[PDB]
Amino acid sequence: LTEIEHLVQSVCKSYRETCQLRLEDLLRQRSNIFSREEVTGYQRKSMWEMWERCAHHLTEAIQYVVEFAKRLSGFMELCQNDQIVLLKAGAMEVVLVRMCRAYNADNRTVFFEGKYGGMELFRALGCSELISSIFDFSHSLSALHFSEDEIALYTALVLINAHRPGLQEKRKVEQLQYNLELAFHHHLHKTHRQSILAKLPPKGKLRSLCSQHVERLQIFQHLHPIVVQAAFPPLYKELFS
Ligand SMILES: C[C@H](CCCC(C)(C)O)[C@H]1CC[C@H]2[C@@H]3CC=C4C[C@@H](O)CC[C@]4(C)[C@H]3CC[C@]12C
Ligand SMILES: Cc1cc2c(s1)c(-c1ccc(C(=O)O)cc1)nn2C(=O)c1c(Cl)cccc1Cl
Repeated sequence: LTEIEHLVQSVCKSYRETCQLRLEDLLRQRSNIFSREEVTGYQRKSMWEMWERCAHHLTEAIQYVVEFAKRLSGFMELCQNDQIVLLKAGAMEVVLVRMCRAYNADNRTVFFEGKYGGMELFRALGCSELISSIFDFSHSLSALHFSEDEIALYTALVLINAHRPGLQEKRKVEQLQYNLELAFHHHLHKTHRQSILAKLPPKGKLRSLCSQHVERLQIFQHLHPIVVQAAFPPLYKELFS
């Protein structure tokens, strides 16, 4: 078949092997919600304990996105500088997109440590405005009801972005980007789902939310640092250290 139909296939496979939580599991557990008492239990934890828990979960989620990127056709062929630039700009944007699969718009809950809970679970972090923004962004995306294949192709394009500042081989990121844009557009046409294009988040909004998120993470890491066994050291070193 066409290069483009094979690329649709390699991206969707990459996503399925690295999606971290299975959509069917997430959907099934929606009814499994934290009680008043369990919520109070989380709210009473120190900011230090809640940070340790949340940092760990976020680091693990980033590591699935790194593995996703490393399985995208052409990514490993980029110079290591460009692999770092794309993942440093993009990997947390992909996590915030992946969150919509684990988010229930009906009751504004997210799947966290085995059950669904609202943003007030995270009270002890003293991050309410930022956490509210992250929930609202997921609330936005949920209205699309992304298919597994749409989120695979969309999140590939979140990463493979030739406009990221600092790319050494910009022409080669463009070639990859053009093919992934064609794959996504082709797939939406084949599935009668072009309607989602007008509804995708403004790009500026994903960038500024995620930029705020990573700045807060870097402040917490500076105050109370957790240590990570880095899946991709060169990238980590430009984030931890
Ligand atoms: C919004 C809250 C709190 C963020 C706190 C802050 C601002 C200090 O980072 C975070 C904490 C843990 C996060 C989840 C961790 C892992 C996953 C799985 C991945 O497949 C999709 C995203 C998700 C559900 C994260 C969402 C954001 C969460 C709840
Ligand atoms: C754009 C990116 C943001 C971001 C990335 S990438 C990573 C990360 C993680 C692991 C690896 C690896 O190689 O295993 C590499 C990179 N952490 N991280 C954070 O914001 C972060 C998190 Cl999630 C938790 C605690 C502290 C911090 Cl600072």
